[PDB]
Amino acid sequence: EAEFSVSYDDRAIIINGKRKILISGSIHYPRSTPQMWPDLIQKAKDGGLDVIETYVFWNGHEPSPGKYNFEGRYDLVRFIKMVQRAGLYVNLRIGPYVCAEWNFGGFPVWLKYVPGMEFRTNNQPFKVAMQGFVQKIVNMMKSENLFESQGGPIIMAQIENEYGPVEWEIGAPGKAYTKWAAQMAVGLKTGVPWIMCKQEDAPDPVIDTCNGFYCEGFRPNKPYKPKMWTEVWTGWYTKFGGPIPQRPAEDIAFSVARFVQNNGSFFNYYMYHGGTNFGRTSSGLFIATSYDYDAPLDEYGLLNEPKYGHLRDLHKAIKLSEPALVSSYAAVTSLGSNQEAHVYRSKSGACAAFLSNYDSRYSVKVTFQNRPYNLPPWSISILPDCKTAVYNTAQVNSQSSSIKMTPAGGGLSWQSYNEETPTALTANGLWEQKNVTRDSSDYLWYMTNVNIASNEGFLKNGKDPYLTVMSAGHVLHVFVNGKLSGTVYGTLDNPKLTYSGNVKLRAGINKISLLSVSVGLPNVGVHYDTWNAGVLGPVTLSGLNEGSRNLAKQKWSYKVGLKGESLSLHSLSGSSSVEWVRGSLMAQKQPLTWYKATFNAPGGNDPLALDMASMGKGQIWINGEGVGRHWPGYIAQGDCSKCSYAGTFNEKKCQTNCGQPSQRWYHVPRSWLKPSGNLLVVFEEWGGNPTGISLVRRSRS
Ligand SMILES: *[C@@H]1O[C@H](CO)[C@@H](O[C@@H]2O[C@H](CO)[C@@H](O)[C@H](O)[C@H]2NC(C)=O)[C@H](O)[C@H]1NC(C)=O
Ligand SMILES: *[C@@H]1O[C@H](CO)[C@@H](O)[C@H](O)[C@H]1NC(C)=O
Ligand SMILES: NC(=[NH2+])NCCC[C@H](N)C(=O)O
Ligand SMILES: [Cl-]
Ligand SMILES: [Cl-]
Ligand SMILES: [Cl-]
Ligand SMILES: [Cl-]
Repeated sequence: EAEFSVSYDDRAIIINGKRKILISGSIHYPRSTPQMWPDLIQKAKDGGLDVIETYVFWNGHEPSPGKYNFEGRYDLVRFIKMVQRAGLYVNLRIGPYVCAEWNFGGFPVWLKYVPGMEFRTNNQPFKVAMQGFVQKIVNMMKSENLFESQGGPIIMAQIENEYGPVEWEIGAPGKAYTKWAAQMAVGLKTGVPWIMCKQEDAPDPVIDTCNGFYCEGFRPNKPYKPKMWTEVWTGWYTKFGGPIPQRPAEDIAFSVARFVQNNGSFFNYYMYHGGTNFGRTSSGLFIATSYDYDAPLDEYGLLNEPKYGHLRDLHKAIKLSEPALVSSYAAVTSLGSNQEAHVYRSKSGACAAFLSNYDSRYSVKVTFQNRPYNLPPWSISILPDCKTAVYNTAQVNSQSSSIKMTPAGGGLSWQSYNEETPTALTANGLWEQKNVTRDSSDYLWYMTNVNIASNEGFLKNGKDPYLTVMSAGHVLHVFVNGKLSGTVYGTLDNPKLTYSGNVKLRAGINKISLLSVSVGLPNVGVHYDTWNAGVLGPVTLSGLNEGSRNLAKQKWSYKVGLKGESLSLHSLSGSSSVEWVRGSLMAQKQPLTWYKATFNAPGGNDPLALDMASMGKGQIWINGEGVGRHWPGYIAQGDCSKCSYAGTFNEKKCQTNCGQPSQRWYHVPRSWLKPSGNLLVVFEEWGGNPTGISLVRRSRS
């Protein structure tokens, strides 16, 4: 007989023979640093979590076919072992489609270009690659007994991610792929359950699970499977150009209690720590570098009060109730028009009760077992012994905290290095951007010649012809004869672009150079991997004798990435290899400019950020390591109004920061610094003043 095991029944996941009501939170290992992990995990433990949930990030682990990375913050095994050291379990969401507001949904970009490839359907090249990667991860975990069946922390794993809605659209090949994925995963023999989220048709023995702001009405697809909520959304993601979304602690607590009172036995906060999209292969399409998510642990790892403590107290109440929860089922008694008691009374006498008020506007005082309980609107009281309420989801006993970002160390000494604008790797017509760059850089130059006859009407009348450039996105800079004519940029929902303007041209050869920029790759949507980036046109020049010229129907030239990228200006060795501009000649408010400075690490233990308010858009490195994209120049658009915790939440309900830079502060991990001589390199795409950049220390108070 196995010493350790995981099974399940209609009531719960069963660990080493005992039913458990499992409290879980998401922490994505590459969204923080190995130095942070033990602290984050400890905070989760102290916050009442039994489980840490994480995706596996394929694109990070396999940057080219058969070449793997498990180093640094991609050391998945190290992360899993740290969770185990804290006495927590793991839900390993392998995918390898993970969505996750993460570049290309987790797929390596090279995968797209394998002959005969089609993503997320019953496609042979896809299935071979997917099976190979999932098998590799499973075998890595098994090699060190990391599944609970072997004494390790992993108690379940997920195959795919929210595939149900994809099948709905693509039909039978989707049904066939689902069946294949489930049987393939189960056949890897992990010794523990497999799950699929948002997958009503998940075949036995896979447990299908629920995601959302609320999941109280969800039931799995067989009565002998437990009821599990894989993503309790704790807020929403921040997009560049969007506001900062919040979700009230009282509403999260209500949603969790609503699920647990209805036989729910596993729930996981997405995110518990959200963290940061470091570098340039992390963020999904238009996703901000901050992945804060209004999580119980903020981007920097600090306690987000009062949410952290309010959920901590909810968890204590659930723990007090657990012996009753696992030895009975929820029995409903009506209390009033929109009020109920869900009671868990065991054969032995243990009793826990949940008293609910679903009215979003009014308080109701109910009588339960001869005692009065007042229930604020949209709240649930928990009585772990059916006698005394120890917690109510709308009564927050934790003190709130606000953010302070305090400058530290003052201003730095800057040097600059200019990018050049290249001019007319060629083609007759326009190529899609991912195809050309393979996502090796955000930047692709599209270049062409425009010949102008001496007899053009506009030349003799002193007017300018009219240029229209249409692009699939995501940012476009239009240069005409070496001069920037305009910049256009999209939104997450609409990344496509149109530049249109009068442009000055002369007799003979004119140069048009387009700098096309991606800002993370799409990560969700049926066939999202087929969506274009870059300039596919139409591209037209009107106001000519001929009428309008189709500029797509001529020779185009291509240049992948920036000169500074080729030179590795982000690194100490690369930046030191060239001479930079110093002194009063420092480039100011100039597009396509690299900046560098050296700084000493601030003392103490407060988390750190760069204040980038004086800058525009680009990328940041510290000691050669990518801090992430900056885009303070993208002002937050949306509706920001007072919200109440009460009533059905949606991601736009409690938005803040409207009309302000969508992200101003950029997280710098402490462990990336040395005491002295830290190299800071900023590529500035749009234009800024580097003198305004400072380090800040973050505190909560
Ligand atoms: C918790 O689960 C129990 C047991 O499945 C549910 O009670 C059963 O409900 C089904 C209908 O779905 C009935 O056919 C059974 O007769 C019920 N059994 C018992 C012992 O009452 C119960 O509905 C669930 N609780 C809630 C509130 O969802
Ligand atoms: C992709 O680039 C190749 C050259 O490698 C070219 O043959 C093809 O037409 C391009 N397709 C698109 C859609 O850009
Ligand atoms: N307010 C609600 N309970 N809405 C229904 C939630 C649906 C749930 N998230 C699901 O996907 O099945
Ligand atoms: Cl996760
Ligand atoms: Cl790292
Ligand atoms: Cl097994
Ligand atoms: Cl760190």
